[PDB]
Amino acid sequence: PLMVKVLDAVRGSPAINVAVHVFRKAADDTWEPFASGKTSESGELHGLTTEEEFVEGIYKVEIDTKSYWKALGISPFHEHAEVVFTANDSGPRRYTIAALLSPYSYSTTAVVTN
Amino acid sequence: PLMVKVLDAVRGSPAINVAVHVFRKAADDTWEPFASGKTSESGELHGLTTEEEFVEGIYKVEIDTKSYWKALGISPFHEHAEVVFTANDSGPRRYTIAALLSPYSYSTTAVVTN
Amino acid sequence: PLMVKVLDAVRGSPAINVAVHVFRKAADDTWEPFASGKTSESGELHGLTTEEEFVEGIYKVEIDTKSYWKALGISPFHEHAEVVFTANDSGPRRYTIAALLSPYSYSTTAVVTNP
Amino acid sequence: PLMVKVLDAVRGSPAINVAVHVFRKAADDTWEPFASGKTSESGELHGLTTEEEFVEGIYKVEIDTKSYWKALGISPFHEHAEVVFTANDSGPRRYTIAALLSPYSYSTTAVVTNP
Ligand SMILES: O=C(O)c1ccc2nc(-c3cc(Cl)cc(Cl)c3)oc2c1
Ligand SMILES: O=C(O)c1ccc2nc(-c3cc(Cl)cc(Cl)c3)oc2c1
Repeated sequence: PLMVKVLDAVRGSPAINVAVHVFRKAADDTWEPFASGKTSESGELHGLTTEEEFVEGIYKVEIDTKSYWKALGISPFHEHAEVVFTANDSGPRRYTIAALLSPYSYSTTAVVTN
Repeated sequence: PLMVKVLDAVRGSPAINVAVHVFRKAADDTWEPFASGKTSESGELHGLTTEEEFVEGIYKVEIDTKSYWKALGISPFHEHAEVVFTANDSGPRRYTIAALLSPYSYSTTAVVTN
Repeated sequence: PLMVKVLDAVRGSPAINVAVHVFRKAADDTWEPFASGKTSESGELHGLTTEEEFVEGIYKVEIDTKSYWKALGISPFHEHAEVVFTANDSGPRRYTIAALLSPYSYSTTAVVTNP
Repeated sequence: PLMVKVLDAVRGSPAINVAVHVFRKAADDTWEPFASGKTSESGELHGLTTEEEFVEGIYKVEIDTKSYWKALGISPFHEHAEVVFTANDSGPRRYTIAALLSPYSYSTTAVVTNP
């Protein structure tokens, strides 16, 4: 139900071995760890959650862009990239969070389908 | 060797049934038709060319964004979106041209892999 | 020293009346409120801070995109757009944080200049 | 009435010295040269045209991204970024064409205002 895809706008490639942490907003407004992993050779991170576990709520996807750039020997601007959204059952069932990275910029979109 | 992927930033979905025309720059600097099609349900257009046919050169991918928006009842800014690039054999072999559409804006990236 | 500019990719216009909250990470690792404001009719927000007050630190610029879209009667995807960066760690710089908004997408860039 | 602004997503800076060529589609369906210039130290290009000369039509703003990146010693993907639009068809408007550049990607947006 949740996939993350990360692309590199400098090299024209997937962003490989990027750490990604997913959090769920708790009742007390803190961020509780939910899922994490490293992007694959295709820039994708699958297997984060199951349908059962991915209930409605507010989620944060934190992408460790700083470490990514530093490993490539590039000084970047951001500490990380955050994508914060609500999962809503009355919309489509599968969410892809995509991010396109540059050293001083990023873009993100949602692709939400059935 | 060549795939096109189109996404909709308004609806958070693939951009379905978008016409795409691919041209190759000729010796006389005109644009000769090369491949075309309509994006699928996943916003993708595969099967444009083969390895044999996709030789080095300058290519233009024209995405008919205006018709896309109009079919959704939206007035858009652009006539189309153009993506013009050189295919180079000394780089990786597979090219994905991705575009993210809004009524008054678009973004494009290349994902070039082996 | 800190400017925020927001554009609307649907309307082809500045994004006007967008709420922006800036935080700075404290010693104890919490996000301390630093400054806030709203974008003007030109999509710009000036006057957030001063060179004296804008010391080195890790800053978070929270652009209230959902509030913006909801005020226009649109149901958007994201809660906000958060831009987090270290500032002034090689001495004072001027920062523009720019954002381009759509209901299911945004982009952000920084322009950093040395006065 | 027509302004072009270009930013560099790698440097976090204006994109300076970017060549820009504007064309207008003629009656015979060819692209006629309309105006050209280069971005300043602020990444902006002003002075392309006048309200008299900027009549209705289909315009193409060609931003010479490859030339820009090559001048910086970088091998980029695209030849240029082309922005094609109908202008002034409901009377005169002011257009800003903005672009954000990376070596393998760009984004563009328009800001259209009615004076
Ligand atoms: O879900 C997938 O497989 C898939 C593939 C290609 C994709 N290209 C993008 C993309 C492009 C631009 Cl120009 C800006 C942004 Cl934010 C994202 O997202 C993708 C997702
Ligand atoms: O008209 C101006 O002065 C002005 C200023 C800042 C601007 N930042 C952008 C911009 C940002 C992103 Cl993230 C993506 C794109 Cl395509 C454009 O356009 C601007 C225009």
